Amino acid sequence: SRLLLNNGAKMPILGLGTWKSPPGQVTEAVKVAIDVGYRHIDCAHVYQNENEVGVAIQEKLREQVVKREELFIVSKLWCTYHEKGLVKGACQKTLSDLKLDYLDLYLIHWPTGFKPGKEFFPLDESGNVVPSDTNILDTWAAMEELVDEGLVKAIGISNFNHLQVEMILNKPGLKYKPAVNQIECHPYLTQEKLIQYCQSKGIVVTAYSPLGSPDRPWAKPEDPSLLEDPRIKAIAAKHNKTTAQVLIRFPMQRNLVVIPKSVTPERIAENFKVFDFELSSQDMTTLLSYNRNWRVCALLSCTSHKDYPFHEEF
Ligand SMILES: NC(=O)c1ccc[n+]([C@@H]2O[C@H](COP(=O)([O-])OP(=O)(O)OC[C@H]3O[C@@H](n4cnc5c(N)ncnc54)[C@H](OP(=O)(O)O)[C@@H]3O)[C@@H](O)[C@H]2O)c1
Repeated sequence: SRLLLNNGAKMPILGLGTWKSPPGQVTEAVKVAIDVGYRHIDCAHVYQNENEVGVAIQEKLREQVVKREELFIVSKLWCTYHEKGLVKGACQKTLSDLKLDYLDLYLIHWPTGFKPGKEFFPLDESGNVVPSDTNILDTWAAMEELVDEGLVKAIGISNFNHLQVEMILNKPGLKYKPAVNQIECHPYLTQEKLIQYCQSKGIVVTAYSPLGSPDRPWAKPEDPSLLEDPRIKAIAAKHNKTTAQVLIRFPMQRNLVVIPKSVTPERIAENFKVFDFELSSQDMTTLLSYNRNWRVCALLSCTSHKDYPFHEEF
């Protein structure tokens, strides 16, 4: 139910995601998740709902349903705060909203830095995203000093390709290794090379968008659906489970942490019932064979950023 991180701490293999969780529904969603047994919540400043997540975490701590040490709370540093001087301030804002005094894990959300300001995606007059001239190594040094300050227990990365991870691992004077690389992963984008790489380096991998992110704002307008894939429905029927429960169990058997998002009380409960069954090795191989290198999250407005992660093979 928990994986060991390089800092000695143990991270719950199942967590609740909160991207697209409306402020008016996420407090209830998080309260319900904690009642159901969830101990790991995935957050981010850019989701614009950390205040409302924090209300839920506070209510459950006050009720003594959980101790703080039992909870594993994750947030992420947005691209407009990559400058060395802004990193502490971004972290502190998140800590306020969440009403916590430390984070368990703090991630660099994307390797790309943007111009600092009030817009999450600052645009020029041609409407292109304005980059910062910062680099990955300077932002990492700022994250390291968050640990020395006691603001966060562990630091990691998100959406880094293997060369970008390499770059941090080879940093002269590297003090804290990345604990976690959080990346998109499901049967259509299986990530076998990047997962072999990080796992060889002792970096834990967290699978985001495990259900294919059916609610992502962008179109595909209609088209491909994991929850509705008839081959994946077959594997679920055979186990008397739902296809969502199969999609969540899949990354767990590859030793990944997984963070399905739901604001629906019955689905939050359904998504928790994945510890009591086992996919066969035949099932696992079959699901891996469905890979079609299809990304939900390609950050398409930054495709010419100097640090865009998805031009490399893995
Ligand atoms: N680091 C990154 O760049 C990054 C990027 C994307 C996502 N993430 C993290 O990963 C989390 C999960 O990814 P995601 O939000 O893209 O989507 P997801 O977890 O793949 O799917 C979310 C959608 O699936 C639905 N759903 C949940 N359980 C279901 C079930 N049992 N049966 C049928 N439908 C179900 C949800 O509906 P309802 O909510 O209506 O129930 C929601 O519409 C995010 O919230 C975020 O925390 C991180």
